[PDB]
Amino acid sequence: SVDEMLQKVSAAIEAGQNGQAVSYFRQTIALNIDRTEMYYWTNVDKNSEISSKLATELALAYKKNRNYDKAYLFYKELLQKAPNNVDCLEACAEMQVCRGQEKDALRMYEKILQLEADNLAANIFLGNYYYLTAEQEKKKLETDYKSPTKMQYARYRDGLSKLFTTRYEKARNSLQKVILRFPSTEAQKTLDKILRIEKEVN
Ligand SMILES: [Zn+2]
Ligand SMILES: [Zn+2]
Repeated sequence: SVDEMLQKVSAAIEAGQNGQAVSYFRQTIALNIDRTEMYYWTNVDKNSEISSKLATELALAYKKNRNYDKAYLFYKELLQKAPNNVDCLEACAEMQVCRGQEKDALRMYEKILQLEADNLAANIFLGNYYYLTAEQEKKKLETDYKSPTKMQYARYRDGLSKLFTTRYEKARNSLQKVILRFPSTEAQKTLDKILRIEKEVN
């Protein structure tokens, strides 16, 4: 039973054997994640070092189960203990993207860049975000134009220029920091496509 397993976790914590406490805690998540979650809120001392270990296991467990609401709750519980930790911010941001909170997820990634300019995780997401969002805007711009009048053609090419400097520029800035010291085929294949779109728009 899970209730018996949880007493071993409680005993291992009081005996100073944190290693086996986390091991039995991981096994209780497999048996019953709902009851284990309740044990964390009711019995675990939130001011101890072990608290963060137990919270991380529940966050990882809900993330694998596709329950993005619960995964966020626990990554947020970790984030309260260290608000400026880029790795803690990264974990919450990914769950907000999966839940559909696009705007709030965009904020957390931008906050990571403020704390660390060359952060690998934030620059990967944003580099792809701006490139993909600028690609759909470029298709909308071409579908409207493609009589025609040269005034409308001026407005068409100006849209391509404005969208490039505003959106594509931010995509390339993030993608260059990604391949600063760690090469990537996924990063370099996008940079040549941005370079291709640049010479067409002038
Ligand atoms: Zn991550
Ligand atoms: Zn760095």
